[PDB]
Amino acid sequence: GKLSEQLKHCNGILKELLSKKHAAYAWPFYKPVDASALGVHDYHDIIKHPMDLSTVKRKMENRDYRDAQEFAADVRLMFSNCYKYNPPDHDVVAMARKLQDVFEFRYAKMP
Ligand SMILES: C=CC[C@@H](C(=O)OC(C)(C)C)[C@@H]1N=C(c2ccc(Cl)cc2)c2cc(OC)ccc2-n2c(C)nnc21
Ligand SMILES: C[C@H](O)COC[C@H](C)O
Ligand SMILES: [Cl-]
Repeated sequence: GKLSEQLKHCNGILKELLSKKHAAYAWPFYKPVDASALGVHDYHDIIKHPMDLSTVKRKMENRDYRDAQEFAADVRLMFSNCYKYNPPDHDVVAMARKLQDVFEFRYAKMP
């Protein structure tokens, strides 16, 4: 079935977040955190609800989101996990802030 008009706008935002023009700051958010691979053995004790853009994309393809609010809560959860785990001066936090600016300004243009 066809996404609602608001969910079409959300899918457009998601495609933009995954696109080459934002890759320089978006790439850490592309796939789930692999805590063992990165050596962050406390990650799952601190972050109880992991989220990333590939998971948001699978949920949109599977029609899991029933409205725009549910989609936005997942994208914001992904940024909040980054702000919770890392110190505020970390390089990856600066990248999160820049991608979140892209997201919030386009989300605000919702039909
Ligand atoms: C989860 C690990 C904490 C954080 C970190 O210190 O990672 C390292 C690898 C130990 C430096 C890590 N930094 C990064 C990170 C650190 C510096 C720069 Cl310039 C870019 C991303 C990170 C890297 C990844 O590579 C596949 C995946 C997820 C990353 N991420 C996210 C999302 N949130 N925090 C991070
Ligand atoms: C940088 C804050 O964590 C998120 O700011 C969003 C604003 C639209 O730039
Ligand atoms: Cl929210």
